[PDB]
Amino acid sequence: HMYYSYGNYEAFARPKKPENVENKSAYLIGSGLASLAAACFLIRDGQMEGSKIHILEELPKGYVVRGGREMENHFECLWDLFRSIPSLEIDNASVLDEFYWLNKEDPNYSRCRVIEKQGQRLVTDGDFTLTKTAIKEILDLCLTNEEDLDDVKITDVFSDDFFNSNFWIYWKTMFAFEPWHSAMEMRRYLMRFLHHISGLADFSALKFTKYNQYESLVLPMVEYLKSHGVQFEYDVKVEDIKIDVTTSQKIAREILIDRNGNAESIKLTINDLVFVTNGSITESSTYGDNDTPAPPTDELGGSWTLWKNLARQSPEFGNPDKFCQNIPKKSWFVSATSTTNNKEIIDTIESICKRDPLAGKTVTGGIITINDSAWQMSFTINRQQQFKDQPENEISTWIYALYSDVNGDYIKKPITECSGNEICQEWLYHLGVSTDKIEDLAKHASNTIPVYMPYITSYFMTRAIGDRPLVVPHQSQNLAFIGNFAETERDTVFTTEYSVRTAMEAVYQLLNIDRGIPEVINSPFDLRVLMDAIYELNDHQDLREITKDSKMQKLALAGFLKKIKGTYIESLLKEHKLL
Amino acid sequence: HMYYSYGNYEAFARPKKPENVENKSAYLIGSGLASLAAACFLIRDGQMEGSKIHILEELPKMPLKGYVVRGGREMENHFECLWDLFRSIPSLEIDNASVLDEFYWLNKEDPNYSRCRVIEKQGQRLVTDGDFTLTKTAIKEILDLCLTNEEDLDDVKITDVFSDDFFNSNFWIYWKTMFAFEPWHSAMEMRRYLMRFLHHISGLADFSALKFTKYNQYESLVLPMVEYLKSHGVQFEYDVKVEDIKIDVTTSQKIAREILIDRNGNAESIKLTINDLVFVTNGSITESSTYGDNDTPAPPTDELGGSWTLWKNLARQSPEFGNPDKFCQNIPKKSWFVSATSTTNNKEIIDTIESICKRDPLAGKTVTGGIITINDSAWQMSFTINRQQQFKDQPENEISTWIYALYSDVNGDYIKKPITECSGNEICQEWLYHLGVSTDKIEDLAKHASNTIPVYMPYITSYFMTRAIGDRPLVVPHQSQNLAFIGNFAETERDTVFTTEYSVRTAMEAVYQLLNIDRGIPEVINSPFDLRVLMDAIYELNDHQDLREITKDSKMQKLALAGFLKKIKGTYIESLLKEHKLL
Repeated sequence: HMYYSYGNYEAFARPKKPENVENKSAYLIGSGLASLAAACFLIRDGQMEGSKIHILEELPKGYVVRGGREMENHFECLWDLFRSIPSLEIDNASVLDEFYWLNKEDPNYSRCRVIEKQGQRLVTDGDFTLTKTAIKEILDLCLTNEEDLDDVKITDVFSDDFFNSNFWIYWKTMFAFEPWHSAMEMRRYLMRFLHHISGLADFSALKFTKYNQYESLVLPMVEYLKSHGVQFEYDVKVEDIKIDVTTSQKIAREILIDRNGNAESIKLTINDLVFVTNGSITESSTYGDNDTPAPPTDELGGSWTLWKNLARQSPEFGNPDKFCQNIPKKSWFVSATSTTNNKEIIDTIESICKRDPLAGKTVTGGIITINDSAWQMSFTINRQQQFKDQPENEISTWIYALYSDVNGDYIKKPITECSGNEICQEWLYHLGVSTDKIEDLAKHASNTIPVYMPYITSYFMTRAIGDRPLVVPHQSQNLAFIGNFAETERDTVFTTEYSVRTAMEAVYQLLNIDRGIPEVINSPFDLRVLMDAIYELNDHQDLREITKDSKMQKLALAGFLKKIKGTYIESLLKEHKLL
Repeated sequence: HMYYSYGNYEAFARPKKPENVENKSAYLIGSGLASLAAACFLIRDGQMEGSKIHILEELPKMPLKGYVVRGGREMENHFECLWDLFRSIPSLEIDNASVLDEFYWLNKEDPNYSRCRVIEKQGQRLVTDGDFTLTKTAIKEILDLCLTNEEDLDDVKITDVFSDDFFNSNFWIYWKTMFAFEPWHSAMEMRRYLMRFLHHISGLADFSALKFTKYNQYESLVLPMVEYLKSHGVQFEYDVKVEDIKIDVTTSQKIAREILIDRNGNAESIKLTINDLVFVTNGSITESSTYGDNDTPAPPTDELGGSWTLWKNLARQSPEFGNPDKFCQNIPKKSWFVSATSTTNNKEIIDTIESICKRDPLAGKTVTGGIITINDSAWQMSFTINRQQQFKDQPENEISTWIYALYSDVNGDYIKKPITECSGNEICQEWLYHLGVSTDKIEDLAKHASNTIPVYMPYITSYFMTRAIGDRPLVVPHQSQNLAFIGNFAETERDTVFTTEYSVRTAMEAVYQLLNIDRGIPEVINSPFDLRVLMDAIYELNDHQDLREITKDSKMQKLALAGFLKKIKGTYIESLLKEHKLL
């Protein structure tokens, strides 16, 4: 009911109005990115009436920032969407226009990626330091079929050399991978972003919106949806969806909801579509303050309860317990936003990242990782300020720790027992600030808000094929699953692109929209990209240097070079620095 | 002064208004596709004032004896620059839709494909129609041509890189006729063609990758562009023959200073500053065209018109401006020269065509789906019938058939004369003979039941003449400040000439470079670098054979296959090879 494409013909073409869409409706369970994106596609490409689009939201109608909102040029579906969303900052421009010009005048890249020993730059910062053994494990994982990686951990496919490389430092912190996480997803990430392998260590491929995601992405979409008459319904808690799973069809029949404290039922026909964002990484989040830890919690909220209630109606609707249960207590739980106008802290950051944090341009250019921190802590300062109404002499630093059950190096407690100022203290210690100044700087010169998120690592938990429902399950007539717990080929979860892709594929499949959906970018199949990957993974070495200490490889290269000597193949390899 | 890109990010992004463009002007020499495309990019992306854009057209503000259709207007999905342009051009046929939208929907409603590609023996279908019949020697020659650096193919002919097996294959029949390649043409250009369209190799034999506009190109492409340009105030100036352009070539600059013209018979001069851009469509394949009618041949000619004279005048001002003589001189007399448009409402002719192409030519949908090649015709003649009618003023009971012949100095099989000596009706007679029409009816059906207009084009094969690097000027020559060359005689990497995409690409690259527009230009599609496309090509070129079938008759290959298959026996590589039918 859909097909994949690439290139400008399908990118620029508009689909015909889908058949019978005038008699159809749509219900979106949640107000997250994927739901908003699906509503936008329903308006723009489905041409469905806005009065027939119902966004069900459970909520009624210091600074806290969120990390992991990096973008790249090849977010193919996301840019298809946001070229149609008007900017709220520039007249007669799209969100993509604003994003595109901004990252041209202020291109992102890091001048200091890893620090250690209380503020010193890692001496090999920039290099991957992968042994030939570690490189082979990388390629061996990529050559493994995804079907053979059910429930396989990252530690099952990599050994000591890899986990000691600089590559693993960059990789695990920029993507928030834990050693026990899905090797299947690790493999997807390896192939998905291969075209940016030369920009991995210095973050030169990253692109950021001007403000936080809510200001720069959500609010423009909401304004677009509101200007098209989309129904935003609040105080709606979806408890279950009655689905008929027969030998021939899957049909959602009823949405069982609590609407403002009253038990209600939404009757559905085959023409009423339901889009379920199954699972949530932010559900059950708790907050502390400068003097209070964010209270740890294991509670299952509405999103996880609903997926469980859908999963007991068919195994084709996924297995939520693989993602929300048995999360190791070492996993990342706590993040913190530290806000300050203190010049000593701001100057300390400038001395490390080499940029004025208050200038309004790129600062750290992405996370700085403290390699020898017991918490495995990283921090980033985006373009300041990240909030429109924040004072111009303030910065807000985002901090997160990959290990939650280890005592800190300065605050000798696990991060889950730490207040905002205590997290700030441990961070300032690793910045190199004097231990006689750190306590007062955190307590009285800064405000740090910690957040405890039980499911923040849930996207990456070890999974088997079938644990995630297909975007449109087999024989589903009016039910779709979207978001980063839905299943689609090749693309990587924990990205905003995945939310937009699944939203797009859901709308196109359910309405049978006659336009191609852009395939995940073809970089793993591009010889030019694979050539660059070989060059970068070996830390800028020729094919001669790569094979110099291997008999079988040096022999095979010799016969290869003799065949390609006069040819376009050699010119290509030379152009990509492999010869 | 430009960069290449791919993907939706740069496709959907708009460039900032270029600096100081409000103080700049533009002159475009010609009214062909490239000139209009460059004017459209100047409006849309350069944001140059339309009143400051001047299109200089030589002819005053089609032969009256009959309809004339042009060939070589096939399109494909990966005309990346052309679709970038025409998504911005409003359709003249459909409200609230671009030229792309109309094109996109039409070719989905009525997808092009051929049900009869090659005929012989006066209307019988070729038995092996569909297969390439390429031997291992021929396939290896194709690969070895592609593995040859373009820098090593200066003036190399197609006959220099291929031997008997290839020229005896069905592949060469399909290839030489669909693209109008002659044996003495540029092997460098054939190499570009092989890699440029590799993603469509499975559709080469049945034309299933071709896409066509609803009407002839003037109606479907030119008029929508003209309406777009005129709605923005672009000046269309006629009766303007450009004789020369004075260019100051210095150590650090090349600046056009003066356009020497003949405006309505009066010698005139357009003074240029560095802020006045000049776009030259150097050379022309249609220049000096002559026309016959049903009773008169199109008179042969060797005359150079204004286009080739202008390029020659520019070429002697700098060696970086190309060598026009490589394309407009020494054209073999066997080369394709004559095309003919045969129009009829005769049921007998139309029924005969339907019996060959399997479709009703008057239904309004695809008819032949591309050219039908008459393989055993002495003229090496092909003909096509697009969706009918191709003209908005044409009667609904009429069809217009496009006919062309690759060999111009060989006696026909029924009209025993070279095509250059044949009137319109005589070309029609030879064509009707090869359709299987009874010889007792051919004369009456061609002379009285049909109207055929022959055209003689001395330079119709000029794009493909053997060339060396430097024969074509760069789109923007080194240090050129206000001068650009566009069209299918300008130089840009990888892309293939004799395509409408090449005209739009050069126009885009000229405007973007001269104005320093800060947006990516889509690279030529990356199919020769795509492992999935290369796997499909191996399968298709070997006529749908496994790697095991391909290597069964070999020792140095069956051995390597065994060792290769053992190393990949559980891996993602084997899955990919099975997915693309190589295993």
